Amino acid sequence: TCPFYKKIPGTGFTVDAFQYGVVEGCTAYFLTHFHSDHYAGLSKHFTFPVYCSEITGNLLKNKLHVQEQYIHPLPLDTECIVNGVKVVLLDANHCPGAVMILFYLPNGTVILHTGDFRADPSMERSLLADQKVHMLYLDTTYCSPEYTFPSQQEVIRFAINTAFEAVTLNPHALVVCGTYSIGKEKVFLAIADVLGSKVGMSQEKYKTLQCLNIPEINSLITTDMCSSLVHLLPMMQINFKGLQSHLKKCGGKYNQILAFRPTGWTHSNKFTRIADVIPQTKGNISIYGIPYSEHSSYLEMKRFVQWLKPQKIIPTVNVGTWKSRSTMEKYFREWKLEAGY
Ligand code: NI
Repeated sequence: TCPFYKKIPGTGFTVDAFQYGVVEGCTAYFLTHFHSDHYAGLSKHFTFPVYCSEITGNLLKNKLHVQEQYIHPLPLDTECIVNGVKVVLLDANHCPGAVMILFYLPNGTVILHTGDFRADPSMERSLLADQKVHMLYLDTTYCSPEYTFPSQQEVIRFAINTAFEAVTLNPHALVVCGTYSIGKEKVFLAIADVLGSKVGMSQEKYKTLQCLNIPEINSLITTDMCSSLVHLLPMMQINFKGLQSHLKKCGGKYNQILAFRPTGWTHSNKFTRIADVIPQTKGNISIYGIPYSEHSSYLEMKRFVQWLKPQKIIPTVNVGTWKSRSTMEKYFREWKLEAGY
């Protein structure tokens, strides 16, 4: 049955709640972003209204075959009215099409659901600046102080410099990047741009990327693996057996693979700067795990909440153990005492 933290009090709304069948008293189902833990349960047979971004709606139509008449895309940064309640969709700095949702309840309560997000100071100048928030449904994925990671920009610098150096030393090397859902596209697109190549991939993944509006995408991506020296593969195939096999498939066009696995976090971060990261190597295959996160670090999350000053925080991640829940609640108290709200 539907958890309380997916239900918006005083409305008929739910958020990311499609795996529970027909939710009692739900008149409209919101979807924050196109990741499988959030959309689990949508299909061509769904006949309730779905509210989402333009990008997420392109993905619903094209990949899951949801019928057009049930998809209700909304523009960002725009006040809209849904079943008589004012709503606003805000950029979540997660994956393409990911949003936060602001709900303005008929009684005066204002609710922010972050969906999945990576908090950033740019958010402190959207429609959030203009009013108070009573309840915050918060993406608490990395809500512990051990989770520090670099900026996205520093990580992309590291990847571009590493790939450019490797291919300049050996023009017969291949670069591979792992993927398992939309998000983290900058990794592979920035590498391709510096090498003057397109990114080669499966027709299924190419279709997925064409759903996203990204400007100049016919320019960066392709299904012709032959013409490409950056290849995208399923994350599961990013290991020595998987990559030896792929290399066999390229018919002696290449003699070396350099592969990247963008991960959320790895405990190497507790003891290492980005500048200091090294690969795992076996034969002519090297694998780099890079800390490219699309979720807030602990410090970024803390800053967001101390700026917003919500009256109540409802975590949406790590809620399944008493120890995790208690840990998070202790941090929320610290943050409030330290900021004076
Ligand atoms: Ni997500």
